[PDB]
Amino acid sequence: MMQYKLILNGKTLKGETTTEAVDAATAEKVFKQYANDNGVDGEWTYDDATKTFTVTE
Repeated sequence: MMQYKLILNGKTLKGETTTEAVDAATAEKVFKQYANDNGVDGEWTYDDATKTFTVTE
């Protein structure tokens, strides 16, 4: 049950993407760097209940 829709928080920036990783920790470095690559800094948010990762600025 790896997530399939990575939802980025953006006011005028919207999209989704999907990739594979070796494990959750390995995916963390990529996902956080991808938020940084968008000019988004903030705490990482996750809901196991829905299997989604959101960046709370």
